[PDB]
Amino acid sequence: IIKEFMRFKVRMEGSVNGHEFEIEGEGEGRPYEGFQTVKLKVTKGGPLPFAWDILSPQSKAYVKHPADIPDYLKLSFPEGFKWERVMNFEDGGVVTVTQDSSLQDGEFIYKVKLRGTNFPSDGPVMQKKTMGMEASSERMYPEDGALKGEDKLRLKLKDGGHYTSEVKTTYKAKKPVQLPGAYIVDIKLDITSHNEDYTIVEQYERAEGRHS
Repeated sequence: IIKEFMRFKVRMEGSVNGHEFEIEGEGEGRPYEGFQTVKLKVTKGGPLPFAWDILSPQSKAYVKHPADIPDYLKLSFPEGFKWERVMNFEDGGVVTVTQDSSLQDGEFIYKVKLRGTNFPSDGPVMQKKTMGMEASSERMYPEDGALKGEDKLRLKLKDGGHYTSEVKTTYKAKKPVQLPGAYIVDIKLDITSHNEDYTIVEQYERAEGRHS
């Protein structure tokens, strides 16, 4: 069902500090090799009056797993999985995300709903002072019959130093599938291209699981 090459289609409905938008995208990659690319367009409420980098992390079927760590999110398909995310930014900004992943007609289908609130109007998010994020290591652990990740995402500030978020995510297969033990996923998300007002953006992600 999950081929060595897979396309996906994504739709996001979102608001950030009350600004409503829609995003449509098309992605592709090699699920077993742990890389993928995606192209997004802001179809409604563009240009976005806030930093793209808060939306960049909103595709876990494309993580490279060694043979001895069960690839829980791949084993969910074809029915697929849901994920729920809370991002607690250092200046009090909050992002909540829910996501449905499924497999239709040989491609992944992603539906995302996002709410950001409480970003300071003078902060780096509403003032677009971020230039992408550092590589991260998401700590994965099973709990309550689901897979959980925690990370600390480090957004790059133009003038030097970082703007940080605590991120907790829950990934749950729609049908009981084998959960792994606790492990680590090294991730690098790159914005590879964008038009001037970030209404069109291209992103490259690499993700590899490994033991602690």
